[PDB]
Amino acid sequence: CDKLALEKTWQLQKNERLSNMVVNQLNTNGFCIINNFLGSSCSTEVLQQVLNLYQSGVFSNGIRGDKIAWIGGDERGCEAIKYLSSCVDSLISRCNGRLGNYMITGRTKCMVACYPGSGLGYIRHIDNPNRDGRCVTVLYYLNPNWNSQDCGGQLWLYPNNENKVVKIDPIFDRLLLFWSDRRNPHEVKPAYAMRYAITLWYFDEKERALS
Ligand SMILES: [Mn+2]
Repeated sequence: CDKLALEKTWQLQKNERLSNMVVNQLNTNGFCIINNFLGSSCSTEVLQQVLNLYQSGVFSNGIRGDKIAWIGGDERGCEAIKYLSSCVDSLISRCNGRLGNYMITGRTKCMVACYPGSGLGYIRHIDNPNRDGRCVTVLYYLNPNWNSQDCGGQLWLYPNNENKVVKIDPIFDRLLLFWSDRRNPHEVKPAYAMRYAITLWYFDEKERALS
């Protein structure tokens, strides 16, 4: 994994396809899935670093059954997490100006999360119900060979809070983006194996000022 500075022309063109897809799918449907976002070698390095963090005891309790650690990217042993964040930042930067009226110039740290099996999940909720500044939620999933029929842990998304449910498996190297506000209630269904993911929330500068 070459942890983005000197990408090839073919990679730039792929990256433009990705951002155009994100813009069109967020604006049209309120969410967007990208399969195989980083590739297996780089995704494996992200997962290895997440497990090392988890084994070191730095996670803390996150209604919700997750354990979390906030990673800015400059921590020892987190260079692959930093690389992930740089890739998502570049993706969002290519979309800014095209995502609603939002002015996206910043984000949270990476929220590394584990639902440690045991039937744990997160009930239906809205990430940003109260104008807290967060406009786009980004999930990066890290679970190899995950069969949700056995492992549970699907994300159930309710676009536009209507009757339709979208059931999303938390599969390795999958990126998911969705509007953080009341347009996208969602729930993490109970997990029966250790379930790992990283979340980044991107801010709308004008709303984030409020808090
Ligand atoms: Mn959520």
